[PDB]
Amino acid sequence: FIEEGTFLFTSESVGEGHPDKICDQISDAVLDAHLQQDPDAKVACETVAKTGMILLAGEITSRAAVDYQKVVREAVKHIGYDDSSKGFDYKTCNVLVALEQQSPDIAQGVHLDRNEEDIGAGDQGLMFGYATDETEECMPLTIVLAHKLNAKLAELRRNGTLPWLRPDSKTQVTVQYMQDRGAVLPIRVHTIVISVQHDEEVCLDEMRDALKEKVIKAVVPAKYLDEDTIYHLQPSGRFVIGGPQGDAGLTGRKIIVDTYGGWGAHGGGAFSGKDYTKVDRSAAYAARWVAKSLVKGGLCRRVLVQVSYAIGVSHPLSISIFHYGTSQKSERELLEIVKKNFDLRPGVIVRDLDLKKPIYQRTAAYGHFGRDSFPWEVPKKLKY
Amino acid sequence: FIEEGTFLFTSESVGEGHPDKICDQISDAVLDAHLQQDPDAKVACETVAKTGMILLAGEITSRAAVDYQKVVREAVKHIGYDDSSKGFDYKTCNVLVALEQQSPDIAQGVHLDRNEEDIGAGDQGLMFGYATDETEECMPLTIVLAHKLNAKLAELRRNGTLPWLRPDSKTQVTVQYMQDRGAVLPIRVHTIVISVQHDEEVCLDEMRDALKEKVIKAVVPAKYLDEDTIYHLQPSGRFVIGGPQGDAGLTGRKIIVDTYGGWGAHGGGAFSGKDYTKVDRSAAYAARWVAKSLVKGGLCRRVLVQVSYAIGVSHPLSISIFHYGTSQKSERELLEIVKKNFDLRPGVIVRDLDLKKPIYQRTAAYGHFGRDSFPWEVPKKLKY
Ligand SMILES: Cn1cc2cc(-n3cc4cnc(NCC(F)(F)F)nc4c(-c4ccc(Cl)cc4)c3=O)ccc2n1
Ligand SMILES: Cn1cc2cc(-n3cc4cnc(NCC(F)(F)F)nc4c(-c4ccc(Cl)cc4)c3=O)ccc2n1
Ligand SMILES: C[S@@+](CC[C@H](N)C(=O)[O-])C[C@H]1O[C@@H](n2cnc3c(N)ncnc32)[C@H](O)[C@@H]1O
Ligand SMILES: C[S@@+](CC[C@H](N)C(=O)[O-])C[C@H]1O[C@@H](n2cnc3c(N)ncnc32)[C@H](O)[C@@H]1O
Ligand SMILES: [Cl-]
Ligand SMILES: [Cl-]
Repeated sequence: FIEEGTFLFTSESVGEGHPDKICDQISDAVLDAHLQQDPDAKVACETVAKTGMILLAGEITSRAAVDYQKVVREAVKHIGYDDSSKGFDYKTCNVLVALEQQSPDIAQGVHLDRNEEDIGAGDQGLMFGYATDETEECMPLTIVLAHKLNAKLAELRRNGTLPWLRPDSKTQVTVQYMQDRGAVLPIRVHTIVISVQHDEEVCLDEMRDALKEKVIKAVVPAKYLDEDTIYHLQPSGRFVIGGPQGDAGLTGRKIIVDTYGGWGAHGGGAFSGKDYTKVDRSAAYAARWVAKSLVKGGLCRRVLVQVSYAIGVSHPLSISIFHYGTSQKSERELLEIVKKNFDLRPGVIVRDLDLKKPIYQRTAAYGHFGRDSFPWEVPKKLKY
Repeated sequence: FIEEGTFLFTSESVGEGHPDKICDQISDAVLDAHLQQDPDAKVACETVAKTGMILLAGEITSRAAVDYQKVVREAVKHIGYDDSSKGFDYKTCNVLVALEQQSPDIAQGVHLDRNEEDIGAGDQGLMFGYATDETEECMPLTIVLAHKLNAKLAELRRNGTLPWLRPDSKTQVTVQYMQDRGAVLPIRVHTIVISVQHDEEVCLDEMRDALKEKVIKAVVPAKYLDEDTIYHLQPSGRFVIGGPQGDAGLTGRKIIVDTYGGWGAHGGGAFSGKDYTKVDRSAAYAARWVAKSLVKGGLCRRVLVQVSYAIGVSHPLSISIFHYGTSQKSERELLEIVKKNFDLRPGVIVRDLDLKKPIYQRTAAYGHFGRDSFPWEVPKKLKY
């Protein structure tokens, strides 16, 4: 039963060994390796994963000397794919590279002979930032719980207490919310899905019991779970084949997992493998920073920000703020506050958010937002 | 100046030769080729494009005998990449294939020994459908105009009137809207961006003049354009290198272009290269069908629908309808109407929307929604 004024919302997350997420992490390991040697590296590194194969494809212009074999294989090792029995092995997989320089036509139109603050956007596009006061970290509970379920699986795999676990996993959480003057209040968890790759020996009942008792109960507060919560645990019945062997991975195929779990809005751009001149990442990070600053500044409880760019043009084409009815300020007033406090040119975002720093591999699993006090998660004190 | 009660929104689109879109079209050409011979083919075909290369990667179990070289090259020919001078040539590129059977573990958990109507979802995930009465086709004007600008470029390339054009293009449209009791009314076009690949001989002024006079004016009604509309036409200054040579392409990297241009919501799943058992596509198509049926049925002016699944489970885990204040019915009443009129199991969607038919390549440019009276665009007459 859904009481009037309440509603359901669902988000998902995936683990570090999910094949798409493998690709995001490798793309960002490559980015970080370049940035460690050349803070101004121009990087657009896609990764593709299938059985036995990591392929890097894209465009990099950089003064760095990067050992792609080592970078790729160390990222896969970190994830946990270290033996043919698990379906993938960093020691013995194929690493292919189809990397060229950045197009000179892009370079000339974006950054050649431009003052850093006045570099053009590296592409056109639209980006959104979102924040919600329903959790301290200003993220939707649906996505936070989904991420934490995957993190718990990785924790119990790595600590050896559930040694039948393997790195590829997916989770999904449906929460019922109460409307509260434009904001939302979580009531209960309606449905949880967990699927995780596993060894050939463990049986379904052992896995389902462990997923409930050692994963869900260790993550989701009991106050949100009741006798009617629906659990779909290993619903396919068998998930021995996994990782890239089970399903091809590509960079930028988990963009909703990377952001807000379907809340807010999304402009379509992927984050991983891209340096700060690619506004798909830098402007989305800055828009998150704006949104979170508006909420933590007490101006909104819930807020969406849209920005957009034209390739070669530094300033956003427009900015808009939607507060869901949760501000006493008007949309015009909030925009004025944002314009007075933020400069969303990529060549200024880079300074404010320290986006030449090689921290990107850390962003590439468990969402880019709501964790670890990255610069875009530290609210700006607003003057108005 | 933005009057209170009005706001800006931006969407983008890309052309048929945009490298990500090339990949979507190839993935769906492969799907269609399989379905022409085996309506029950299980297809999960990713495409990757870089200079000189189309790679197919993924999982296909099918009784069809498909000539991947021919299918790929004919799709690239159709797009218009037919000479080294354009950066890519269907006759002479490399076509690599890394395709395996569908994982038997997925097959057993999804469809093996299951009645078709009771096939499980091919994955977990969340999907949204959206419709808006602001255009006859029930799509956001921002995205419709952006698509039409790309289509116009392709038209003028193919008819030889702008022979300097090449297949890779991007467009972006910002519209100012009036709020209208939860619905939206377009007022004016605020900013247009167009970038299109071009030959080495044509100059920037000739291109910018043509883009305004022969493309924008031929697409965007004059009533929406005024002396303050901002035009960013060839803003990078030079776009001779393009297609995969300029920028790697991957399937499923234009998911917001494929859907609502940022309006509504998105669950993250990509459409192209996937048969109907992959709910990322079938359930999103069905959710669009539901949303459009609610609007065309006079129950809403604007509506968002969320559904979600667990792998192996046929019925959606939940359904929710949000009408933005544009229905006299409650959310409970709309849900009741939807449940009485629709069955969102994938093995029923396939019948209602005829999803074994090989029409998918046609969906893979210019958006999956709002055009050509595909089955999900033909509203269902609702009984209640
Ligand atoms: C006074 N008040 C009214 C309110 C209405 C509020 N609300 C109620 C909703 C009810 N159902 C659904 N269903 C899910 C759907 F099917 F749409 F996808 N979504 C809602 C959303 C919502 C819409 C789009 C997105 Cl991306 C995220 C959430 C919402 O914001 C919340 C607080 C309120 N306070
Ligand atoms: C009485 N009434 C009130 C209304 C408010 C309405 N509205 C006003 C908006 C104002 N600004 C923005 N800015 C863009 C942003 F920055 F948020 F991304 N978005 C709005 C949206 C909107 C929110 C999320 C999404 Cl995906 C798409 C559109 C909206 O729905 C529309 C009709 C109304 N009628
Ligand atoms: C279900 S697969 C997508 C469909 C697949 N490409 C096919 O050929 O049917 C998407 C993700 O689900 C997970 N997955 C893979 N095998 C699975 C299985 N046997 N059971 C449950 N989930 C699985 C992995 O995380 C994988 O990346
Ligand atoms: C700008 S590229 C993304 C960045 C690129 N990977 C890099 O290395 O900087 C994204 C898309 O923009 C378009 N594009 C490519 N070259 C361009 C140019 N010189 N000017 C404008 N747009 C261009 C193509 O549609 C391409 O797929
Ligand atoms: Cl997936
Ligand atoms: Cl792009």
